[PDB]
Amino acid sequence: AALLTAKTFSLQFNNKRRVNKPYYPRKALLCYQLTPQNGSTPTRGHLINKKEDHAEIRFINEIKSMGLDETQCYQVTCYLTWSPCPSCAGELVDFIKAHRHLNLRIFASRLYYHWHPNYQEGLLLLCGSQVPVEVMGLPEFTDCWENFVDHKEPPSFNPSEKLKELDKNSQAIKRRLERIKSRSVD
Amino acid sequence: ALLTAKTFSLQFNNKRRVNKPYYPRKALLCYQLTPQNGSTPTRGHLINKKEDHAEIRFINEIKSMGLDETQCYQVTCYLTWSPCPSCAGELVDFIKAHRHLNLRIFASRLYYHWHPNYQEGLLLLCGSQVPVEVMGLPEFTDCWENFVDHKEPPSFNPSEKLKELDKNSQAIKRRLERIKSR
RNA sequence: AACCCGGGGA
RNA sequence: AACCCCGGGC
Ligand SMILES: [Zn+2]
Ligand SMILES: [Zn+2]
Repeated sequence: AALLTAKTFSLQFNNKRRVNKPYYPRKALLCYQLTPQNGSTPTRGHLINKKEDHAEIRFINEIKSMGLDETQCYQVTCYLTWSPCPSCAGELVDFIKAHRHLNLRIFASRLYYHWHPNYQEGLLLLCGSQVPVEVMGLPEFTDCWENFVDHKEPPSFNPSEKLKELDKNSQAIKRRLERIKSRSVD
Repeated sequence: ALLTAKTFSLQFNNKRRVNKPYYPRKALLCYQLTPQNGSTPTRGHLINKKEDHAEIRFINEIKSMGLDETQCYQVTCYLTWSPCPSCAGELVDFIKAHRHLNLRIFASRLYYHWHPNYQEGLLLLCGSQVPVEVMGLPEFTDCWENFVDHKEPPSFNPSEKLKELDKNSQAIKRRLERIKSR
C-alpha cells in the first residue's frame, strides 16, 4: 500500500462541485513530498481517512516520526483533496513555526467549507504564516499522478483525459480562492 | 384518513433539492371525486408500493368503488411527483374507457422532466383530455384545506408555508411550459 | 454524496 | 436526498 491505485486517484482527487451517481465518499487524502535542499533522495507518502478526521495531524506526527536532521533545510509539498479545517491550520502553523528547517507548500484539490468564515480564516492564517495555500491545477495534478500512483497496471480511464478534466474543473476553484484572498485585503 | 401538517410540508416540499437533514420525497396522490348531481365528494390519499405506483393504485381504487357509470364525475389529482410514462399510459387508457370521469392532474414537482420519455407521458395526458398543470398557490391551499388535519396546530405558520410553495413553483411552471411545445 | 442560493436541459 | 451542466456565497 505504498502507492495509490489509479482508481483511488480519480475518485479521491475528483474536484467536481458535486459527486455523481453512484455516490461515494470523497475522503481526506494527503500526499506529501519531502525534498532536502542538499539533494538527497526525496521521500514520498500519503495518508487517507474520513474528511471529518484530521489527516494534517497525522501528517505532522509522521514528519516527527522521521527524526529529521534539524541542521538541514527541507522543502515540503503537500497535495490535499480537501483544504484544511481551522484547527488543523493552526496546528500546521504552530508546527512550522517550531520547525523552521521545514518549508511547507499546500496545494488543495477542493476548498473545504470555503463559504464558512472560520474555514476561510484558517486558509488565510496559513498564507500569512509562510505556508502558501494554492488550488491544484494541471501541473499539480500531473505531478501527483506521476509520483503517487501505481503505474505497473494501466488505468481503466485515459490519464490524459482525466488530467484535462481535473484542470478544467479547477478554474472555478482557483477563482473562488482569489475571492477569499481579495476579501482579506479590504 | 388525513395527512399531518408535517407530512404535507415534507412531502409537497417543492424546493429544487431537499435540504439537510435529508429525507425521501416519496410519491403522494391526493384525489377528490365530485359527482355532477351534488353528492358528497369522496377524498383519499395514496402512497406508492414496492411494485405498484400510486397512480395505478388510484385507478384500481376508483374501479373498486363500483361507481354508477351513467353519472358524470369531476376528478382532481394533486401529485407530489408528476406521473411516469407507464402510469401516464394507464391513466389515458383508464380515462378513455371510463368517459364518465373527467380527470385533471396537478403536480407539485416534475418527475424526471429532463427525460424525453417522461415528457411524452405528460404530453400524452394533455393530449388525451387529462390536463396537466403545476401546482400553484390555489392548488396548495385547496389541498392544505381539504387533506390536512386541522385538529392539531402545525409547528410552522401555514400562511408562510404556502407562500414558499408558490414561490418555488414559478421555476417549475416555467419548465412545464418549455415542454409544452410539441 | 462537505453546505446554501440562482439558471438551464437538444 | 429524482439527474446532469453552469454561476455565486458579508
Ligand atoms: Zn482538520
Ligand atoms: Zn408511475
